[PDB]
Amino acid sequence: SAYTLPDPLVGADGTRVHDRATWQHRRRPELLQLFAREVYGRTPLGRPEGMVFKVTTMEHAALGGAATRKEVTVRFGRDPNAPSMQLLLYVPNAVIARAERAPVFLGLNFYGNHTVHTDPAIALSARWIPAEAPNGANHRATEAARGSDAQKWPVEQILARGYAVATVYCGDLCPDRPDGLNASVASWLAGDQRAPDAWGAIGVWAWGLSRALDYLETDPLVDASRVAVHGHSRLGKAALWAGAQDDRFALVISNESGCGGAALSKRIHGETVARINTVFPHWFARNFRRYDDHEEALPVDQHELLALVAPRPLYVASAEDDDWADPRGEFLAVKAAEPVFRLFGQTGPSGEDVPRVNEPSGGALRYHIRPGPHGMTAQDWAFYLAFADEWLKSALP
Ligand SMILES: [Au+]
Ligand SMILES: [Au+]
Ligand SMILES: [Ca+2]
Ligand SMILES: [Mg+2]
Ligand SMILES: [Mg+2]
Repeated sequence: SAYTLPDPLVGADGTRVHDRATWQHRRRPELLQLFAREVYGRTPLGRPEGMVFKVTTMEHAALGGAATRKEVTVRFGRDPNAPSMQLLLYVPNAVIARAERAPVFLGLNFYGNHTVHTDPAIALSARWIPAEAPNGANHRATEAARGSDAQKWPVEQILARGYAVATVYCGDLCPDRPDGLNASVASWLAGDQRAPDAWGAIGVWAWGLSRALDYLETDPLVDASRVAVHGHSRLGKAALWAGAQDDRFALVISNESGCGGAALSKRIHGETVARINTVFPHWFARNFRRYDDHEEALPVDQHELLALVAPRPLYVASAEDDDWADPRGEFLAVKAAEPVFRLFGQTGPSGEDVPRVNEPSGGALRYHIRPGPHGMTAQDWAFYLAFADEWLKSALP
């Protein structure tokens, strides 16, 4: 292909990065600043002062006794009028009963907390939902929407394997529509047009994931040092940017995150910078639009975003028929990030070409491609659970 990638291990001034300390204290900040200014926009603050956590419901015998279910309003200021998000948490009762804290999978959902499981006790979101959401009515959730996205969320299996499940609807943070930033937590945090380097939806979604982690640190049922942050597609772009910016996340999973997630942009294949910015002008910074039809001018590529997770375990995965996300570009980004993981003594996929379907490859830096179209399937999750068992931080040292 007709591109050349910037080297993560060459600093902005030309000096080679030879050691883990130089990586962590000099090169990581350089790369975080480039992604903030040129791609996602600047995250203007981390935890806001005055965050308030309210447990609104608590069920100790959910899912027929298998789980404790908690709903938590995370309000971003002390005034009752301040914006908030609604977190849903299922915790495996087997782990609670042993008086042990559970590790956690955390990720955003597309259409509302009530869509991840049929469970009729989940609060029905009252927020705007996209027309694509199954069983909506005038952009609001209906009772028939309950469990409408459960295929992406094997809650019972995740719990049986010893992990809690935490989720938040992405639209609590920024509604996924081209004008959504004006009704987002970003609008709350003197003029009206956002600045060239202002964050978009991906940055806002990623920030919400870190705010969910702030909540998890206070919950006695879970171990917030053992959180795997995950996402599918656009929500996987957010998971990657969250895990790169916030090194408290212990493990990061990108399920088919594609353009502006794991796929190289300088490889012109499937979705391009111009296409993503034209269709989704709210997702990235306005500055990213400088690279429409000009990916050769990008000063970073997505292999460097993957490298910002090192040395923490990172899983990138693709679907065989998902040409728009550019599976080969996702794999080649993993290979181009591998030298940074190797600096930290980790290993990535063995081969130099895309592995065969359903044969994951790599150590703490892992890749698989599964048959079929864009989505997030039981096979994806089976592989993610094996990876978390092996590579997620232990309850011990
Ligand atoms: Au992109
Ligand atoms: Au692209
Ligand atoms: Ca592409
Ligand atoms: Mg029940
Ligand atoms: Mg700690």
